[PDB]
Parts: sequence; C-alpha cells; structure tokens
Amino acid sequence: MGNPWTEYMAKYDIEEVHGSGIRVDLGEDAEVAGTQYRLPSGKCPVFGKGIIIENSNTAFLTPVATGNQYLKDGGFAFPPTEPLMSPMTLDEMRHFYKDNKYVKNLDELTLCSRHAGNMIPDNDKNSNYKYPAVYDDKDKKCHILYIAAQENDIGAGPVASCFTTRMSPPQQICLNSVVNFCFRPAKDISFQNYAYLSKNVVDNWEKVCPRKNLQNAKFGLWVDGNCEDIPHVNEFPAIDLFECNKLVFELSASDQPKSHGKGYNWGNYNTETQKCEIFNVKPTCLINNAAYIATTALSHPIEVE
Repeated sequence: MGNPWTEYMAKYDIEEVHGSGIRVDLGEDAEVAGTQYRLPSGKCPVFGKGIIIENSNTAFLTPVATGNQYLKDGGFAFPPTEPLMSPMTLDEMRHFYKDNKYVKNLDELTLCSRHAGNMIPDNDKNSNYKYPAVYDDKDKKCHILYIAAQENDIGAGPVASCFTTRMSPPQQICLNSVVNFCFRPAKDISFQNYAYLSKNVVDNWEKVCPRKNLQNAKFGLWVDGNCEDIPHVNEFPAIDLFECNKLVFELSASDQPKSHGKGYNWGNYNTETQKCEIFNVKPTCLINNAAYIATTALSHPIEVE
C-alpha cells in the first residue's frame, strides 16, 4: 500500500507549496503603525499574471499617479525615489546588493522579491509589511508594486511617502512627489513574461513550485494501485493550452474580500478535443495519456516540460 507518486506530485499540492490565493493573493495581514493591512503571501511565483485596468490603456507596471496635474494617470508600481529603487534591472540589483553576502546565489525571481521587501513603510520600523513585485523575464527588470491590491481592505497598503531600508546601514528614501479605477487580475498574452511575486516567494521555488506544464500527462487520483480520473471536473472549450491556463487562473483560489490555496487550481487540457477540464481537488498521480497536457493556475501559460 501507499502512493508511489507522492514525491513527484508534491509540486502540485498548492495548499502546501503555495499556501495562499492565486488569482487574488491576500493571505496575510501586517501591522503598520497600529493599523492592519492585507498583503500577498504566496510562496510560489505566479507566472503570466498581470492586472488589467478598465477604461484605460495604461499598463499596470506604470508607476502610480503622483502630484495633482490634470489628467494624472498611472498604474501600480513605485514612483521615482532618491536613490531610485524601482524599476531596477537584474544587473543593478546585483550591484547595489554587492555588499550583502546573502544575495549571492539567489536566483533572479527571488532577488526581485527580496529587493521589494527591503523597503519599510517608515511609520513602523518593526513592521512585517513588505511590498510585492513583478519580475519581467524579457527585460530582466524588477518592478516593486506600491499598490498590492489586485481586484476592484482590498490590499491597498499604507499611503506611505517615506521608507527605510531593512538592509544596514539604514537609508531613508522618500517619494519625489505626493501619491494621489476598476481593475482585475488576468493572464494576458502581453503578461506572458511576467512573474507576480509576493514577499514570501521561497528561495528554492524552482524545485518546489510548478512552472512548466506537463505534456502527455493527465492529473489523476491514486486509488488502490490505479491512477483514477479526477471524479468531478468542469469542462470548458479551450482552443489551445494558453486559453485553458487562462481559464484555470480565472477560477483559481482567490482571497478577494482567505483561501489558503484552496480552489479550482488545476486543469487537464485535451489537445485533441480542445477541452479544458478544471477541478479543485489536489491531484495525487499522473495518467499516461498522449492527448493531454496538465496545467495549474501558477504555471506559465505556454511553456511545457
């Protein structure tokens, strides 16, 4: 008795390896100056996730609107600071943290998450509040998100104008201007190179988190020596894998006002019938079926292993 798949399938136990929402990650609370704020806390990167702002062509990685000029407009990212903390290229990150012996042998995504986590909302220097970030794998650039909300208590953090570094010797960094609208998370083709990163992304995410989809494989449940099919699935039409991953993402665990990672996080994509079969039970084995690709809401929407 027992399940021979246990070790290989640990990557797909979303409740354990990720532990928070996927579509909307607001799995923790942090105090800043006596006030509690929700913020993202998932331990895995979410590949291909971005935010779409309604009634706008403004990209969500545009810095948040500052000042009070007519037509002021912006996105979710940190505005300019002195010195400039965001966006920061991978090379800039490696050089500015060159004196921190612990950043060596951090991978690109982890380094971005830790850079974002360096800034403390200045009102509470003992605060556990850490901003999320988006890493652009194309331009190799890290964007700190000033607004942690993802759909619209909704994750809008403190209205901080000044920040202190967790890294010593401490530096204080303030915004160069004052900070001053419906939106939703999504996997868009234009987001395919992005990774959405909470403060909790683990150093070894490459080994414990799902990234690529599994070809010629179908998620199943281990039942007395056989890999049975998932008992209850929701079937949708999907012209290709990207559309199926987009759908799984839309239905996945969401903390929008805590999921703790529970939701419709997995999909079996039938490349022959062009059907996406989405379910909300953790899979415990894989079925050898040439027509299928197995995907999760966390996974890159296109890449296969």
